[PDB]
Amino acid sequence: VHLTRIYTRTGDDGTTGLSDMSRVAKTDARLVAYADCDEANAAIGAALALGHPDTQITDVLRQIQNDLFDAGADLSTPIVENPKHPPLRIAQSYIDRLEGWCDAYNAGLPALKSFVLPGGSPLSALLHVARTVVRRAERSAWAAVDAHPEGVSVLPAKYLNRLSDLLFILSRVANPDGDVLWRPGG
Amino acid sequence: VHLTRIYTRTGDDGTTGLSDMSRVAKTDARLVAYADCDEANAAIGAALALGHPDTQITDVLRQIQNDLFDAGADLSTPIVENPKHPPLRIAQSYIDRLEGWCDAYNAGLPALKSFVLPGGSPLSALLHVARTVVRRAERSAWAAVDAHPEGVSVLPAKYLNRLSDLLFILSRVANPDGDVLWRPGG
Amino acid sequence: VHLTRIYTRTGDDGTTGLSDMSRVAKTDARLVAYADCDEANAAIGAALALGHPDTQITDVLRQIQNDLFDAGADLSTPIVENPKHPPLRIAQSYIDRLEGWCDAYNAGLPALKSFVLPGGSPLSALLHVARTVVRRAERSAWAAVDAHPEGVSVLPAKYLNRLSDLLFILSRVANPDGDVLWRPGG
Ligand code: B12
Ligand code: B12
Ligand code: B12
Ligand SMILES: [K+]
Ligand SMILES: [K+]
Ligand SMILES: [K+]
Ligand SMILES: [Mg+2]
Ligand SMILES: [Mg+2]
Ligand SMILES: [Mg+2]
Repeated sequence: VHLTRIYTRTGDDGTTGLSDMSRVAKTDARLVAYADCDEANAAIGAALALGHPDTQITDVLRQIQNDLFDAGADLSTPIVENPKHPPLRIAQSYIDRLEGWCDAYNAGLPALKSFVLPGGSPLSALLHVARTVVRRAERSAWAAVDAHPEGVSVLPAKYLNRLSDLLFILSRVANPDGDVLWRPGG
Repeated sequence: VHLTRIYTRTGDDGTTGLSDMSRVAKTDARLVAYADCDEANAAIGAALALGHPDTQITDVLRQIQNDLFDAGADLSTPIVENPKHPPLRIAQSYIDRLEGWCDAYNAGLPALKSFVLPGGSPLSALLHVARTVVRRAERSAWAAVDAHPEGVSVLPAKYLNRLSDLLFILSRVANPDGDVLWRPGG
Repeated sequence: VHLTRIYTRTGDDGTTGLSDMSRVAKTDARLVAYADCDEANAAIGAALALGHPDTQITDVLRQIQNDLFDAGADLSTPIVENPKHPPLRIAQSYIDRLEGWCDAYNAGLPALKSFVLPGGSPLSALLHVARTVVRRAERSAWAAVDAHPEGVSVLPAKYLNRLSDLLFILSRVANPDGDVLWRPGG
């Protein structure tokens, strides 16, 4: 990856390049998926810069941001038989880590009997924004799997699935005074 | 609604559950609609947490957040003849309330002869973000009606239609010094 | 453009109006494109209001916000043979200006050998959010071109293409102490 002049104009005809340099329409399901990972990465960035999380939560979120570029590398690289060089791929390893974090940060929390109205601390509010963008990215990743059941891995979608659960847990940790809950029809 | 362990892994195959436990693809038009309501709810949360609205506007926004979970409940519950239990549904009631708020908060504002360039106060800017996310949720709700003209109600989309108008009005109330306007081609 | 009562209820059946008053479904590709320009405009607004840019960047972003309504006017107005009045259209001039800003703001920056983890200053983070929303708007504009290769211009998409490159450059200028970089698989 070399970011130099940034604008190359090779996308001005509505096509763009996968990581193997093959050309796709800018509406291609695969591009949509890793573009949505990028949008999710930016949403986490806003939680970091405007929410001012403590060091431990900062460290978790920075690792997730790095994971999301691993997922984008995966989604942008077609799966091929016997590649010349090993591609970067999401592994179950990644999802186990998210689950370990889910359990650790959920341990100190009481169960909820309704949904949370997002808000409270700036950090909590921004983690809810990130949560919903990640969930949008997950849907796009499943759509890429549908379009390419052999060429696209399911593990990016699985990673994004578990990640939005972690972001919900972290949004609660970021409101130590408690959340306001939904009153159905009230 | 019980939120306990959060991650269940039952969505790791790209399917999820409606409120009646029936299974749908994670690209299903109905899921997209109430997921986008969730995304809109988070955007309002950001306006509350980073925009610091006064008490009365805070009360309006918290009621809208509650309404949006009512709309998500509606969209996630297929309409059936003679249900066992009365489902939670959006009613005209809800939209009449949004209209009453539109009229009250628009009363003190002069007419505009161009579009507003979003900005100014943090609250105004965040309300514009929420406004555009709500409009995206509205389009998804109409797409859900198209895919299920008998099983999905139109009132969620109608609520979202009127809601983005209210958020525009409130975004102006949140810039008492006035907004910067579009200069076509300038 | 006259903004008065705001809510008219003429969109309550899932249809809306183009600039020529012709009726389209609220899922129409053209509407999605200029609605996404609106969402991008709001994201820039948040960067202005919460990011506190200096005078030079403020002036650039306000011009871009104005451009995006020019782009929305273009996308909302079908191209016709010999129209009665000259329509507002994006022109190459707009993109040349974006390129001039890319070159000027990128001149003092070192090349990058990896991707940036969005974060740092609020301004940098919010410019990354805007960057990814603009890229989503670009995809929608290409989708509108595909649906209407004669009735929709390519210049809006081209403008949005170059614009996300500028927002990336400005996001780096807004982190003068440097960005955190992606470590593949680390
Ligand atoms: C897909 C892609 C992205 C996607 C997804 C990338 C991701 N990882 O999430 C996203 C949306 C993030 C994107 C964004 C941008 N991009 Co981009 N991107 C591309 C692209 C096509 C692939 C880059 C990539 O991810 N390579 C990573 C891997 C897949 O490739 P590789 O380095 O060869 O690694 C291989 C092996 O060595 C192995 N591997 C490598 N490391 C490791 C580690 C381990 C552990 C393992 C097991 C394997 C392994 O895996 C790979 C298999 O081939 C490149 C073009 C290119 N071919 O470089 C453009 C490219 C780098 N992007 C570009 C640009 C400008 C950008 C943006 C600035 C666009 C914008 N305005 O927003 C942003 C920057 C984002 C940021 N925050 O920094 C330009 C740079 C142009 C220039 N000269 O300046 C390029 C060249 C595209 C172009 N227009 O020509 N992009
Ligand atoms: C659709 C859905 C959502 C949607 C829409 C929900 C909405 N209301 O907007 C959204 C996207 C918001 C969502 C998000 C989340 N969800 Co959810 N959700 C579901 C689901 C399928 C339905 C929940 C619901 O809305 N119930 C409301 C109504 C429909 O339920 P009900 O009380 O039975 O209503 C009946 C009657 O009592 C009557 N009624 C009740 N009250 C009233 C009032 C009035 C006036 C009337 C007239 C009638 C009435 O109406 C119904 C009759 O048909 C459940 C699974 C399930 N089957 O319960 C998961 C579920 C609760 N969600 C789950 C989770 C994990 C989450 C998230 C944390 C996911 C994430 N990481 O983001 C977030 C949390 C959101 C938040 N801010 O708190 C999990 C919890 C797992 C666990 N044990 O911890 C579940 C169980 C799904 C699963 N994975 O198995 N979810
Ligand atoms: C498409 C559109 C939008 C789109 C795109 C607009 C854009 N420019 O980006 C977007 C999404 C931004 C939108 C947003 C909103 N909209 Co609107 N919009 C419309 C619409 C259809 C067109 C308005 C427009 O852009 N006119 C600009 C040009 C295309 O039209 P024109 O003035 O006739 O200009 C012509 C010529 O003179 C020439 N021209 C004009 N100037 C110049 C300059 C140069 C240099 C050149 C070369 C040519 C040129 O070009 C045109 C060719 O015919 C109108 C309905 C209508 N038909 O008027 C509603 C309308 C103005 N919108 C409306 C509303 C309510 C809104 C929102 C508040 C919705 C919401 N709740 O978010 C927001 C406000 C946004 C904001 N930040 O201020 C309502 C207002 C209702 C009322 N009485 O109050 C209307 C009337 C729609 C309706 N519901 O009936 N809208
Ligand atoms: K580029
Ligand atoms: K879950
Ligand atoms: K309206
Ligand atoms: Mg899930
Ligand atoms: Mg409307
Ligand atoms: Mg490009």
